[PDB]
Amino acid sequence: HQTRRWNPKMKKYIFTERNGIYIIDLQKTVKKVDEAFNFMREVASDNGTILFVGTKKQAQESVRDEAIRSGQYFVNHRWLGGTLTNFETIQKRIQHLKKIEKMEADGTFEVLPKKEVVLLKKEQEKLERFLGGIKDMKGLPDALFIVDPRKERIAVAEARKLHIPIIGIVDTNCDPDEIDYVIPANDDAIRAVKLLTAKMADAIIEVNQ
RNA sequence: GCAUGGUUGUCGUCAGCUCGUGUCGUGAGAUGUUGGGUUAAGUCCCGCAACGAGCGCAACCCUUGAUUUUAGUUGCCAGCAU
Ligand SMILES: [Mg+2]
Ligand SMILES: [Mg+2]
Ligand SMILES: [Mg+2]
Ligand SMILES: [Mg+2]
Ligand SMILES: [Mg+2]
Ligand SMILES: [Mg+2]
Ligand SMILES: [Mg+2]
Ligand SMILES: [Mg+2]
Repeated sequence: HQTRRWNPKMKKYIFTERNGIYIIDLQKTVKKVDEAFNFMREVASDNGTILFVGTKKQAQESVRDEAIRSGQYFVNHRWLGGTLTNFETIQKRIQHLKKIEKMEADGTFEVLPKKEVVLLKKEQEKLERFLGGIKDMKGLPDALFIVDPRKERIAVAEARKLHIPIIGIVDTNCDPDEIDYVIPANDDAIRAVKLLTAKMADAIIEVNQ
């Protein structure tokens, strides 16, 4: 971002300074994204999965579209804590979701009273909003993808405690050590996030097809 | 009855009391149960390192307040006589 709120642990990746903000060197970025494409290719063809975490709005739409295109698993709304550690409780909740959806779609669509609208629809809508792509996550994600690491501390902490690789774009205002494998990019403009996430999904598809 | 098994005034019908899996602390512990609204209420919504849950609050309960069907003596009298 600006030259005030920045992390000195990323002075390697800054290059000169325009009037107002820092300027990121691009050659390091192209080397990093080539390496990231290679690693995503190495990891995708394993009958596993790759998780997408859309913290900010740009990330929201971008990761939703890219995951749907690639058929992967993603989280889009607020990341409720404990998905990668309380996975028992999360899977209980998603089993609840599947059962209620099945019964509402098949059985009767009318239990007994006029009490479906008051709670039994609003809570289902809210839970479907929060969970989203977890309804298909069979096991444990192999490599998270985060747009803004400093705006998603809970997810990176939960992944690092379970010790699974992390890939993500680190702006100048983040510490590039919590994420084990980094690409320096601006996570504030909708254009760049789309390009990077689409490249990651394309690499996954090309390797795993 | 201060060695124990089976109960009556008041705050006051006042809204509180906690567990599981998780995280944060060396530890006692904390979070959830804090914040902004809102309610008669921890009743509910949104954010939120937390996701659910049990006793409570609520509903199921009684009576009262309207109407339909079923049923007419000891109840009632409209049409009838008396
Ligand atoms: Mg940024
Ligand atoms: Mg004693
Ligand atoms: Mg007593
Ligand atoms: Mg008394
Ligand atoms: Mg008192
Ligand atoms: Mg500890
Ligand atoms: Mg309390
Ligand atoms: Mg409150």
